[PDB]
Formats: sequence, structure tokens, C-alpha cells
Amino acid sequence: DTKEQRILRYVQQNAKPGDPQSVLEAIDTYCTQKEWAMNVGDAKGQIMDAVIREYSPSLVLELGAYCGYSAVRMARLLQPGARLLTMEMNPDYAAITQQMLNFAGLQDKVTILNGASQDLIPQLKKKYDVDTLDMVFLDHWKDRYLPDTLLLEKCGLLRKGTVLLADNVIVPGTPDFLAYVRGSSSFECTHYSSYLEYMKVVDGLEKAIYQGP
Ligand SMILES: C[S@@+](CC[C@H](N)C(=O)[O-])C[C@H]1O[C@@H](n2cnc3c(N)ncnc32)[C@H](O)[C@@H]1O
Ligand SMILES: O=[N+]([O-])c1cc(O)c(O)c([N+](=O)[O-])c1
Ligand SMILES: [Mg+2]
Repeated sequence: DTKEQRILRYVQQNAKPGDPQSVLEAIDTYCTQKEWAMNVGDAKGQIMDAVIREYSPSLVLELGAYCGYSAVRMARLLQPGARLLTMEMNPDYAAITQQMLNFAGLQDKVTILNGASQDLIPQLKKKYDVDTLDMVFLDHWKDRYLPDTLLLEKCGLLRKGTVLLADNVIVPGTPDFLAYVRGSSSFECTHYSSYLEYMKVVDGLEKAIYQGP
């Protein structure tokens, strides 16, 4: 099996069905202790929670679902009637995300869009009944943040007050995106400093005592 199947299995065997907080904790525990994985993680996740609670978005777009950690993190805080749309181009990952959402009981709040954001964004208004977005979470391949921001703007999906929230602007880094939005009068920016998750990296010394030939 894959790492992603192992994460899901761990959740199924250890988390409480229908309990999003339990699902999050199980993922964080497994990736902290057993296998590193590229979920946003609990430290930055707490910052996401605070931002979502401040703006109470009715319509959120996520770029990059992976195993569904951030989709569970965000969707659990949405008010009744609110929606998360999440784009994922890897169908194996999208399958895990759907199962993760099902297990957490959030499947009615979240819709998975299968495909590449650059192909899907222009289809949003028509196929998913979108006027403008209230919030966007960017966490896909880092070279796509700036071109997808420009594409969102072109497609008329941003309104005054739409909140973009971008992961990894330091590590691995998103230098073009970060320079662009900080420099542009079309964006007012705030930085929330944190730490990359799952960085308790096990290593060790081997002692090898020569016994002779
Ligand atoms: C860092 S992981 C997402 C982690 C997730 N946001 C979380 O915190 O649980 C990055 C994901 O973006 C997907 N991806 C990369 N480029 C993409 C694109 N252009 N459109 C859609 N998905 C993309 C990758 O397949 C991968 O699953
Ligand atoms: O390599 N990493 O540490 C990361 C961390 C992350 O949080 C990522 O989103 C990532 N990625 O999308 O490729 C990679
Ligand atoms: Mg990330």
C-alpha cells in the first residue's frame, strides 16, 4: 500500500467516526510519530482556524487536497449552508480525501473537484454555481500560487474582501507569489509566522566495533 492508504487506515482504526477533531488528531499523531507527510499540520492549522472564525466564509476554495487534512480542518468550522470546494489533480489522493471527509462526517459540506486547478478554475462559476469566493486556501505545487491567483482574478472569482491564505510562503517558499501580493495595491497582506509541521526527524549514530579480519 501507499503512505496515504496507511494514513487513512490509521484514521479508520483510531479516530472516532463523525468527529472531525478526532480525525485531525489521528493524522497529526501518525505523521508526527511514524511518517512525515505534507499536511499543513496542527500549528499552522490553529492559525487557519482563527482566520476562518474571524471571517466566517460561506464559500471557500482549496487548492490541493492531498489526504483531506486541511479540508477537514476548514469544513468543521463552517456555518450551516456554507461550502468548501477542493481541487486535487491526483486521483489516488482525491480518493483518500473523499474517504477522510466521509469518515469525519463532513461529506455534505465539501465537494472534491478532480483535476488541475488551471483547468478547473475557469469552470467554477458555471459548473459549481459560484459567484465570488469568500476565501481561498493555497497549498498546491508552489509554482502555481501566482498563476492561479491571476487566473482567479481573470475569471472574476475575487471580490473586495476575498481572503487568500497561502501555506509555505517561507519553506519550501513561494517567492514570486509573495513578492507579487506584497507589492500589489490590489492585496493587503499579513504574515503569520509558524513552523513546518512533522519536523521531529529521527536519526541516529551507529557504533561499529572492529573485531578483526
Ligand atoms: C501539500 S499537499 C496539500 C495538503 C493539504 N492542503 C492539507 O493541508 O491537508 C499538495 C497537493 O496539491 C496537488 N496539486 C499540485 N498541483 C495541483 C494543481 N495545479 N491543481 C490541483 N491539485 C494540485 C498535489 O497532488 C497534492 O495533493
Ligand atoms: O516539502 N515540504 O516540506 C512541503 C511542505 C508543505 O506544507 C507542502 O505543501 C509541500 N508541497 O506542497 O510540496 C511540501
Ligand atoms: Mg503546505
